[PDB]
Amino acid sequence: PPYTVVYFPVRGRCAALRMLLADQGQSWKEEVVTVETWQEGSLKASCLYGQLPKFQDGDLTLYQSNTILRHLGRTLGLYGKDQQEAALVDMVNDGVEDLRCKYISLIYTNYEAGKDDYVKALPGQLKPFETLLSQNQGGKTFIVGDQISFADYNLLDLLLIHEVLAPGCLDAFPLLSAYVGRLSARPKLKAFLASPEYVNLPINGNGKQ
Amino acid sequence: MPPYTVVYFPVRGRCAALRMLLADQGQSWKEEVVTVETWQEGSLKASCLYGQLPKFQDGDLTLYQSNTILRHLGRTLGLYGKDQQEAALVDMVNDGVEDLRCKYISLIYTNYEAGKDDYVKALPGQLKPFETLLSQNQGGKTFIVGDQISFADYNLLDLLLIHEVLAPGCLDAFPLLSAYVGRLSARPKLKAFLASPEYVNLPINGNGKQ
Ligand SMILES: N[C@@H](CCC(=O)N[C@@H](CSN=O)C(=O)NCC(=O)[O-])C(=O)[O-]
Ligand SMILES: N[C@@H](CCC(=O)N[C@@H](CSN=O)C(=O)NCC(=O)[O-])C(=O)[O-]
Ligand SMILES: [Ca+2]
Repeated sequence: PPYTVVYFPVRGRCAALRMLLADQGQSWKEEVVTVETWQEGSLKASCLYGQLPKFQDGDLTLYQSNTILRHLGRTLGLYGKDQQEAALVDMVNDGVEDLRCKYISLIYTNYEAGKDDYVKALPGQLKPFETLLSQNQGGKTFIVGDQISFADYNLLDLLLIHEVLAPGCLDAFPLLSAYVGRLSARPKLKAFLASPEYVNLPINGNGKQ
Repeated sequence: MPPYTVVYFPVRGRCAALRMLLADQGQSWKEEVVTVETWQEGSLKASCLYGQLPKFQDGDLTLYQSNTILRHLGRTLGLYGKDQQEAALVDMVNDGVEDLRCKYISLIYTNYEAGKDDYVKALPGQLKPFETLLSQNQGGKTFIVGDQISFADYNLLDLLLIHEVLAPGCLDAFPLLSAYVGRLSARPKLKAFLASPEYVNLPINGNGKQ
């Protein structure tokens, strides 16, 4: 550290890493980039892939939401106990990313006409995570192993935003439901999730959720 | 017999990079081929974590997700940077490669006819970041990150190779990426693999488009 998050005024792809930093008692600065400033062109041109989030860890500058998650996971010890668990953590995170991409596609490019098919396909997209929990200590701990990992924060956010998109989508999944309640009750995380810093930001940037 | 097993369709696709990595690192593995016919039966698909392939086995460890397999081999074979900082940079490159691969896959499988012209026009802007990364790493004379090969190099190399097939000459605007492809492709073990029937007789994608 110190840490700096450069992003638009939305939860979006920074929600998970923010929950991670908060829950881990880490301090960070938020560099809010408005759409007007972004349309100016300067910042965008300076970004490796022309996109945000941009992240600063001391003299290290990173791009890509999952790179930031993996970096924090690596440096803060939120990546499993060994190589085998690290691979499982990646497997979970990549699955979370795949569904997040589908969610993003729906939200920004086909909300009106595609929501119905998306919601109907949702149960089948969520079950893999319920299954993973079922195979790990009866789903009483974390998504991988017995310690929290960066994938837990990413999965938690994925679940929270889907409950908004399709209320009750976790009702058929007891382990996932209990998991969300358990993680959300962690002291620092609970405080962060209740803060206006989180609550007063829209999930996405187009007013849809 | 070998500790590694690759379960995939009869295409290069999302297994091309990990196969190059394994071959170039002198590792032995088994290929278990899944026909579209067997896939349509449904049993295997239902048994896959996210209902998709590739599926990878390392002893009794069963993995899914192409990038998870790349990171796993990167971790276990020492192709993930020399320190924590490099590891993050390697991830940054791989995520960038994955982003473009996703766009490539979308074009190939869902909008080849009507979307190819636009895709090729936007291609230079999508490749530039990698040229930039090379330019900032020892003049682009070594690898994408640091002075040692990483799993991201194999993924990037594949990305570049398939784009040369899609848009011949697309690397003429990028001297470092061009020399990079030639240099890595010339690595003895990789060169042999790339020229072998095991690689050549497999199509890039599964729908006949490239
Ligand atoms: N693979 C990247 C994607 C980053 C991204 O999509 N950034 C968007 C905002 S979040 N959208 O769902 C962005 O910077 N958009 C502005 C632009 O692309 O000009 C990542 O950070 O995970
Ligand atoms: N994020 C996953 C994607 C895996 C994937 O898309 N697998 C396809 C074949 S490769 N397609 O570009 C697959 O299993 N398709 C069959 C199906 O989806 O029923 C990965 O392994 O990177
Ligand atoms: Ca830990």
